[PDB]
Amino acid sequence: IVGGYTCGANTVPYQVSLNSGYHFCGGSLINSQWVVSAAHCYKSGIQVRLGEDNINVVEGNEQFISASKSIVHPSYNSNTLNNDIMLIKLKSAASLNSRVASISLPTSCASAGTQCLISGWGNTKSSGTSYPDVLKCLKAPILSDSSCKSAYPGQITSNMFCAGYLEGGKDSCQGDSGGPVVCSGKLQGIVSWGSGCAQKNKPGVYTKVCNYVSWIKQTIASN
Repeated sequence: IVGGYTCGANTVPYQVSLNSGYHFCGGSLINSQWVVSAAHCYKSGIQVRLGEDNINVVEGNEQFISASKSIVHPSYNSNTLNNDIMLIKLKSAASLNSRVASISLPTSCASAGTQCLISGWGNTKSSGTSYPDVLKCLKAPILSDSSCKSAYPGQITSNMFCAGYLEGGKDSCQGDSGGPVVCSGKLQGIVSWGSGCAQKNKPGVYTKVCNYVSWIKQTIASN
């Protein structure tokens, strides 16, 4: 997260870290057994880390649970990042508490201008590299689809939306991928892609979760 703020320990209790010997992506707990992330975060041997603040220090509220299965969206296209969504099942159910909590799925899209919370452990610099140990947060508004498509001509599908600031300086970044965009108490987005980070007229692009709720519910119920 570039241009954000320190969230505060466990203030985003649905935020998970995906770990394969190191943090590599975020995700969101949607029920005690299931995490949603980005398809481009797929790999084998994922351990889900819940209740994290400092990802480098055991602080006492963590749950580390291996994934039993990963399901990439059937239509995921790694060339265009269309349908950049995947589900991860926990080998054992997470223990829900004040610091480990699920985030509700949306019933409809969110309007342009709605304020959202984006979070993750990704790079905090727009030109250099500096990775934080504690969770970072950003309030960012949903941008109009027209401004999103104007910024990325030929590359935005109906399964993507933009959020952030056209003036630059505030954006998600590498290492935030797969993490949440939450608006009005619902998981509206997944950190997906963008042109650099926090650059002018190149806002963050996010998977449009509301388009996938039917697939999420059917897939979880069958797996």
